[PDB]
Amino acid sequence: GLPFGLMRRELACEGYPIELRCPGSDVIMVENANYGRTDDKICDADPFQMENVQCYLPDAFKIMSQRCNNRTQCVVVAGSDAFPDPCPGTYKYLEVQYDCVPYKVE
Ligand SMILES: *[C@@H]1O[C@H](CO)[C@@H](O)[C@H](O)[C@H]1NC(C)=O
Ligand SMILES: C[C@@H]1O[C@@H](O)[C@H](O)[C@H](O)[C@H]1O
Repeated sequence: GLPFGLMRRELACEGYPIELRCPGSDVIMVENANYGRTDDKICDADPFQMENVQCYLPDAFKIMSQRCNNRTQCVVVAGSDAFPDPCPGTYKYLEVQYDCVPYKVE
């Protein structure tokens, strides 16, 4: 298990495509995800866009959930029309935590 061997997670800088992939024949199951900015050390951008570390967008979860739920892999633009606009002027990001489960029982 090269990774943490438990719960997968990806993060991407606003405006770029993000890609999720589940091992074997498992499928991605979005648990939690957000679009915005809650840290200033992620996606190194201009200081002015990195100043506000308080931006949340709950609905971002529904978007990724619908796009990656029950799928082995999914690609989405961490911005553009694919994500609303909660804090315009800040360099956001998209964080998604998910797990991979069998497409069937056991
Ligand atoms: C995923 O598949 C399971 C199969 O039982 C289903 O219950 C669930 O609603 C599906 N979710 C989505 C988003 O398709
Ligand atoms: C800093 C950047 O500014 C605009 O492009 C948008 O508001 C975008 O969501 C934000 O991340």
